[PDB]
Amino acid sequence: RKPNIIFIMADDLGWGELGSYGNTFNETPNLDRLSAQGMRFTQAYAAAPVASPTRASIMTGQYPARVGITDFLPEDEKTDRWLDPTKYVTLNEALSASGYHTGIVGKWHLDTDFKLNKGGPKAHGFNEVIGTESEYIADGDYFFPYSKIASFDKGTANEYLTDRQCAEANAFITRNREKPFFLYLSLYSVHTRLEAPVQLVEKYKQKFDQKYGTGKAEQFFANNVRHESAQRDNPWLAAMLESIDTGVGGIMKTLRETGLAENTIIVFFSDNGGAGKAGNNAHLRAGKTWLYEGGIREPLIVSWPGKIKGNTVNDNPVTSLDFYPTFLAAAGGKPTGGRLDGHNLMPLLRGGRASGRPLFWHYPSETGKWVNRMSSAVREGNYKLLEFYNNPRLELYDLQNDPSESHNLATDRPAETARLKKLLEDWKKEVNAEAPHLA
Amino acid sequence: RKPNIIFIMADDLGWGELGSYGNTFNETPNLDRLSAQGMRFTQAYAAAPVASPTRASIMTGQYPARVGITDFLPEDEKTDRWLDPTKYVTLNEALSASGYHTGIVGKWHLDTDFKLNKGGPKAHGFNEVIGTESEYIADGDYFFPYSKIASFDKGTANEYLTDRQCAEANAFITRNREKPFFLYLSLYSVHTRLEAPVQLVEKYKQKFDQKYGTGKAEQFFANNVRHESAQRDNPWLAAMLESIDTGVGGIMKTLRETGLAENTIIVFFSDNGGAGKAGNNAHLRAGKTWLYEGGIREPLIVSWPGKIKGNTVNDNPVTSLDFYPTFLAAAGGKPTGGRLDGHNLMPLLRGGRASGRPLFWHYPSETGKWVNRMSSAVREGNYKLLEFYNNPRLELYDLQNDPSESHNLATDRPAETARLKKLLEDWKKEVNAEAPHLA
Ligand SMILES: [Ca+2]
Ligand SMILES: [Ca+2]
Ligand SMILES: [Cl-]
Ligand SMILES: [Cl-]
Ligand SMILES: [Cl-]
Ligand code: NA
Ligand code: NA
Ligand code: NA
Ligand code: NA
Repeated sequence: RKPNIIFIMADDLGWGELGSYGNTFNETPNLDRLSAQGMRFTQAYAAAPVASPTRASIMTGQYPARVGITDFLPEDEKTDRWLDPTKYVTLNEALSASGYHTGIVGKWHLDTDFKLNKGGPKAHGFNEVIGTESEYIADGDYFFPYSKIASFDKGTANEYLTDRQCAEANAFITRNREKPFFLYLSLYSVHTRLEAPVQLVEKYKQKFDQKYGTGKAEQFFANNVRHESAQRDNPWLAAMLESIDTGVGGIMKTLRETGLAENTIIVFFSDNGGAGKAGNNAHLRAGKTWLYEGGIREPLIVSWPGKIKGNTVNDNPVTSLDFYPTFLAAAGGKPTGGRLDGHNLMPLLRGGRASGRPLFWHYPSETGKWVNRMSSAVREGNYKLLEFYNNPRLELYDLQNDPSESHNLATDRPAETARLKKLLEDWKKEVNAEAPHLA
Repeated sequence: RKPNIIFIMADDLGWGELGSYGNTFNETPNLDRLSAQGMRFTQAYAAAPVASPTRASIMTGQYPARVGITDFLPEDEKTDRWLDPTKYVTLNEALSASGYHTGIVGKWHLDTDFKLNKGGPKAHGFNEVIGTESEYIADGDYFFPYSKIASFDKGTANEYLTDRQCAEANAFITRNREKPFFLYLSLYSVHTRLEAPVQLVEKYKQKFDQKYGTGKAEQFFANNVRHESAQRDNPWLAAMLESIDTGVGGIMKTLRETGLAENTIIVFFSDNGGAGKAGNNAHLRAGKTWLYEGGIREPLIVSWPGKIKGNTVNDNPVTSLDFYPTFLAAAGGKPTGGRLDGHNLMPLLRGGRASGRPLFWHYPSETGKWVNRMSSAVREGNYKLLEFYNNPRLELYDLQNDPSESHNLATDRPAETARLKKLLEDWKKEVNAEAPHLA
């Protein structure tokens, strides 16, 4: 009776990348099909602009600002921060207490001490830990043998990581068919350095050329070892995204062949905005590491056949904080002691209206030290206030009339500015928001 | 009558590298000759364990902790810090006010905003700015065309940077022979990535093999793209250091051919300890980025024929703070308004005794974020207290009996511990020492 929950999170996948989100270059048929079988959110948010902090929001269901991880965890030597299993009842653990078998396939990025790994996925209670990082991922390795994933000791010659990751998801499904299960499918894709199988790269090179003219693929991308430019379409990103799409298809197949598709919930998400000179954030401002819409707005598709109406579009603000209470309602559990900063979305998923509760972000960039990106932000309705700390200033946008955040309203609407500043300052005190790292 | 001052600073050159400092592998004949013509210091210190902070101590003559630059300046986007010409009467400017023509050849690392460059060597008053960095140096480029030095628009095919730098020093000497001059010769060597001319590399490869056996050079160093290992002798470092040595020779020649060697002061120094898996810090603990002796103890040779007794060894603690008041005494000037944290060494250079005033370091690693290296330190006489902040603790060493800092005395000598802690805490308040960057 308790539904299976499959949470599929891409890495650094931008708002503008999916077919269902307006992209005519990339091919995401299976994710488009998931979109036509589910609810697509146009204003879904990561609770942070970067990997580790967003991933902490999901597993804790607490504001990154409260947890004290607001930026990516660097190598062991550069941080005293990690997610402590003795400090939080994590999402996997709450679903265990609801009778679920729990599993993670892939990226943790919530402990970078690989000597002890006291904050690793296993230490956090996961019943199955499949292909998690065994050292600092950095630029990664998408081809077997997988240099950041020791526990993938066996694999096929030149095996592509996304393909392995999704094969492990299918297997995990097959093996645990008899009982409720939570599968956290944490893709290493589409993280730089960009790498995909040869045939897929070729396909999107040929598709690039057919569009920008013969030889243009070679032109903008041997010269390109990192496969990056200011040109919107990226054949490497496309080819990596296709590999993800096929993987989502294979998971969708496995659910039918095993007869679980009826009572299995599928979520597709991304941990932060697309990376500059790589990802497509459509008309949204900036991207990864910024609190501008491009760094925090994410594709979100929730499928639950019968319970969620297919091919629906939802325009209400939601965030990565919401998954924890939503999965706990879906699994028939209550928040046992641990406080939660998100909201159950089941009502919204079933057709209900939104409460318009304010949403908060804090980026003091403790790890990147990006002084110009150091900021805090509040969204209430269509109004978004960002507070910047280097070059101190307040910026106000109406995301309805100005989704690209191109027209600052702060001086033209001072009453709304003052009102969102109050909510933001009160929040910063509530969560004991870390001061930004400046002179 | 006013002496010429030539300040030759190597980058990341360790205490254990020079012939005069015990090295039997590297060849430094000209620096050994400078050692036999001057005073060699065995306990000379950089005021900081890393580039930018030590270089600020020299140009300001103020504690890095006071200036607010205690760690290297990263790329523009990662910092709001720079050395502000409106905040400090810099060393070059104080010598200008004493009737000197001032010149810098090479590395600044006191502003990383290359868009405006409001804190660049020219903005700081240097009459001649020769081959300074035009973008973030990072791993550098020692072969013309010099990718980090735009203002070296002309040069010979495959020209080696250290050779160019020293040719510019000779020229600068020749051109400004008629008047007093200050030449700040800031070498990019021996900074990683390690690179030297082919013949010099070969020489030290052959010398490596002759010592560790045939083929061992190839063995420990194509496999080695960064030319680094745990083996003490490094043929790349040797070959780079030889290039520096020859350059010092060429400067020594030029002074005689132009008849200035009599009233020209030569200093050879290094900005911080040797880099791990690259530099030799002899028996000293750790290296670059640590306040252990290996990160802060530097070769120092001061030559001034007649005024300074040749082939002398001085065991009294000195630091990079001392150059500013020492050059100002040598040039007949007084500290005009600007406060100074160092001491005139002319008395010590002329045979006089040392006052044993305490010496201070503060490394909160604002840029590296090295949590285990985050510390503050005081030296008085032979006693050195380090205070560590990650894993909070006090460490006490007797540098006379324990120069390798292998035997912590803190619990065995609590009265001395308490006394140095007092001096260190009082100092931290005086300079408003930045809190380290932790959870
Ligand atoms: Ca990410
Ligand atoms: Ca240095
Ligand atoms: Cl360390
Ligand atoms: Cl800080
Ligand atoms: Cl920036
Ligand atoms: Na826990
Ligand atoms: Na590989
Ligand atoms: Na100045
Ligand atoms: Na070059």
